[PDB]
Amino acid sequence: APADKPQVLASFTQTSASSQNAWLAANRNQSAWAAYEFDWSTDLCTQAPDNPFGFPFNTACARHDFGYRNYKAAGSFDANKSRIDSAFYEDMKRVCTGYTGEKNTACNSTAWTYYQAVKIFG
Ligand SMILES: [Ca+2]
Repeated sequence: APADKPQVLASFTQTSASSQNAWLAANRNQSAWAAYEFDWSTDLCTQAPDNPFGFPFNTACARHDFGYRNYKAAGSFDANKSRIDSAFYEDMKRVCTGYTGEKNTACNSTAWTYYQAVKIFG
């Protein structure tokens, strides 16, 4: 792989919206990154806690699978896990931003439950 693979990988897995956005752009043009042989697979939020209200967390789960699967393959999962989990939480809270009033609170509560689950059983 290219010598700057670690820096690219780090750039796609920060907690900021610009990092999420850089990953989204790459995810939609996977072909441009073939030289890097990233694992782009995801099972979305499979095996996550219940989401009775249906908050749309699939894209957050996808970027979280990207950090886990690619850092595991790089042999540096333990050192980067807590960042990937936090970026997951930040991604979910950006979803919750689109709801206001009571619904915002319900969204944040579901996001915290998702965050806690990967922090403890991830
Ligand atoms: Ca997943």
